[PDB]
Amino acid sequence: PIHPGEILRDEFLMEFDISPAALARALKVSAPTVNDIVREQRGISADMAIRLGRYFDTSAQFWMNLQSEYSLATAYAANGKQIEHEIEPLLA
Amino acid sequence: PIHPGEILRDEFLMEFDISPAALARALKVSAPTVNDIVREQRGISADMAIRLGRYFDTSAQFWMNLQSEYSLATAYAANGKQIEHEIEPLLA
DNA sequence: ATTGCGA
DNA sequence: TCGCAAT
Repeated sequence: PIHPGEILRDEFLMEFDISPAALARALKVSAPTVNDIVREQRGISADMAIRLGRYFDTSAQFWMNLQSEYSLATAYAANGKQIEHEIEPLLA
Repeated sequence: PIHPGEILRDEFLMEFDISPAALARALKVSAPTVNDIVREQRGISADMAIRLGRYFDTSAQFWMNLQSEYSLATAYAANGKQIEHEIEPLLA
């Protein structure tokens, strides 16, 4: 599962030689907001998805999808088996 | 923009004649968790997406995508214009 | 209790 | 590291 911050850092920040601090100024958010994303310690909010799409000329939903897929896989790795053990599917 | 609780309510609960309280029991979550979703006052978490997919024999990512699309449109409706005013796209 | 956010 | 606000 790929944290969206890895794409942000590798596909955009490094590609265009833009620092997290420089990006935060262009996005009108605080430096720790971008830095925490790039360190893969914060997920991408809906607000951040719009800002990143707008600044980098990408789909906003592209960022939403990276996050939701990562969130789903991370939740599943943590609790998938327990959920499957306690919930019997309606087909039965 | 459709809150995922509307789909849950109309496509599943009413379709199978299952109450929010009965659904919460099958999902092993508290009744306000399901009720707040159906009243469109709470979004779908990654955990709930897994439980709903498991119980109703659907994709988990189906519920994740309903939520992410709703979250993005709601954020855009609130703040899209402000963001676009304050962020100049990197092109130029 | 956890997450996103700014200071 | 910390408090504030939303979830």
